[PDB]
Amino acid sequence: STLIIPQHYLRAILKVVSSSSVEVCGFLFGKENRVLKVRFIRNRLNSPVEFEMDPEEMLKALEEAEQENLEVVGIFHSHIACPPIPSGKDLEGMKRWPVIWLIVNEKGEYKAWILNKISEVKIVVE
Amino acid sequence: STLIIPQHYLRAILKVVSSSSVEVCGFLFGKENRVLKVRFIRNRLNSPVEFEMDPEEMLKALEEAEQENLEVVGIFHSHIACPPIPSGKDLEGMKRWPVIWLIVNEKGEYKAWILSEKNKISEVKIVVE
Ligand SMILES: [Cl-]
Ligand SMILES: [Zn+2]
Ligand SMILES: [Zn+2]
Repeated sequence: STLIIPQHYLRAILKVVSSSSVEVCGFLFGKENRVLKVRFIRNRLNSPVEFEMDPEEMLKALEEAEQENLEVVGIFHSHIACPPIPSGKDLEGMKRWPVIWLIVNEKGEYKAWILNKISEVKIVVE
Repeated sequence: STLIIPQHYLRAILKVVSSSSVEVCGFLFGKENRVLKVRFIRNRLNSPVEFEMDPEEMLKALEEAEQENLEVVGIFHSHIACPPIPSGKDLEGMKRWPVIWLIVNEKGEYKAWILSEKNKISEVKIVVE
C-alpha cells in the first residue's frame, strides 16, 4: 500500500496544522491511491486531543466529490505534539471508515495507515 | 464504571511516574471497583513510548494476589508527554484484559478507561478517597 499525494497539498495541510490549537481533519479525494483534491472539514469537537467531522459539512463534501466523480482516497487528521500513529479511538474510526488514514502533526511529521490488521502505508510525495 | 483508588496509592503512582524515564506499568488489585493494592511490574520494553509487562513478574504478581483473596481491578500504566488516553496498542490490550485501564502521565494527569458493551473505549470516573 502506498498513498500518492502532491507536495503542495501535503504542505498546505501541514501549514494549516502548524497554526491550529485543535485537531484538524478532512478528506483526501481522488482515485485509486492518488490524492487529487483536499477538503478540510470542521472538527465539531473543537479539541486538541480528538476530532469528529461536522456531519452537515461532511455530507456536503461527499456530495460535491460525487458530482465530480471523485472517491474518498483517505481521511486526514492531525495530532498536537504526539506522533502520527493511530490512537485507540483512531483505530475505532478506521474500522468505520476503512480507507487510508493520513495522520500529521505540528512538527511536520506524517504517516499513513490502513486496516483486524493495521499496516503502515508508504507516502509517495509528488 | 467507577474506579475508587486511595489517595496515597494514586500519589505514589504519580510520583514514581514523575521520576521515571520509561513508561511504568502494573496491576491494581482489589475487590469490585476498589483498589486495595498496587503492584508495579517491570516494563520489559524499557521504553518511553510503550509498555509490556515482564511475563515472569506478571505471573508471580497474580499468584501473590490470589494468595491474598484479591482480584484484578485494573491495569495501570503511564504515558510520557502525551495525554492519558488509550493508544492503539493499549486498545489491543484492553480487548485481551477487559478490566479498568488507569492511565497517568508525568504532568500528574490521570484518566481511566474500559471497553463498553459494544467494545468501544469509554471513560471511567475516578474517585480518589
Ligand atoms: Cl500487558
Ligand atoms: Zn488521531
Ligand atoms: Zn498507553
